[PDB]
Amino acid sequence: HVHGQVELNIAQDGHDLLLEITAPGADVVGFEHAPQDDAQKQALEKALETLHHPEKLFALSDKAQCEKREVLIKHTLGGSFTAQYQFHCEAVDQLKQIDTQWFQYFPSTEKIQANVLTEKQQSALQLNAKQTLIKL
Ligand SMILES: [Zn+2]
Ligand SMILES: [Zn+2]
Ligand SMILES: [Zn+2]
Repeated sequence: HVHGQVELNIAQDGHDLLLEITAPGADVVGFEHAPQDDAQKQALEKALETLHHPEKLFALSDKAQCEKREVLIKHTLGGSFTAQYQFHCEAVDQLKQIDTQWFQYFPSTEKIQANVLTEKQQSALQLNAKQTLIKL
């Protein structure tokens, strides 16, 4: 649990695209404590509302016909967020890459450690706000 670091595990199995996020609360909300005031209350609500749009946090090509099947959000109060997302991509052959928008929604994240398991290969890469491409 390192502030500014986010864990990203992507699994691709047939039409199943599963992405899991482990993010410190400092990255997602801007602080890991109980909301002191209304500003912080809004920060938390904005975050939680953002976390249920993995289709905004991960740019999936329309051609891949990716539909959201699962949105799980776990907040543990330090403080941590786990999000687990499942897409069913009816043209998964056309999902060449994912362009993560994480750094745009949560700019206090500096690096994501991405693990990508597909039918063909495991691969790792470190992402930043400028290098957001994941190849499948
Ligand atoms: Zn929403
Ligand atoms: Zn912490
Ligand atoms: Zn299918």
